[PDB]
Amino acid sequence: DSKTAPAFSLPDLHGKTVSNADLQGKVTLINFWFPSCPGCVSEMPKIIKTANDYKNKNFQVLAVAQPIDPIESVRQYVKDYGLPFTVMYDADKAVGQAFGTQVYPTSVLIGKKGEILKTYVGEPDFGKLYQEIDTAWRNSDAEGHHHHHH
Repeated sequence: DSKTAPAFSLPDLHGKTVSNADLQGKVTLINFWFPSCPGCVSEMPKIIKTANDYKNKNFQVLAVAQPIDPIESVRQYVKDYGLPFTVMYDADKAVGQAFGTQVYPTSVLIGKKGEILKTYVGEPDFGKLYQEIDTAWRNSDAEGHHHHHH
């Protein structure tokens, strides 16, 4: 739930539970947002293509909407604009509180090991974001003690 991915099992808006085991092998962009977020102008079309493109690679995007707009209003966004990425509703805000963000919007980059790497706040620089996501590819192990057995 927090950074370095402590034990978490969170059911998304579809009712299915995502957990630590799912992060192992996939790189994940978890952004904390809300339907009425000004950052959606940048993030939304950006994330549509991002989650669609890297879907067939090994990358996944998880959009976490916290209690600013109603939970259904979040679903309105996901249903209407056909969001190809999984969205959650941080009702208790504990998952967002675990990461320690508080300021929104914010895109968090999760490595393939579970380290929880990068935190973009406000406007995520697309150029360095894509190159950094590519760096997430390039980063083969992310330190396995030079003898990967996990």
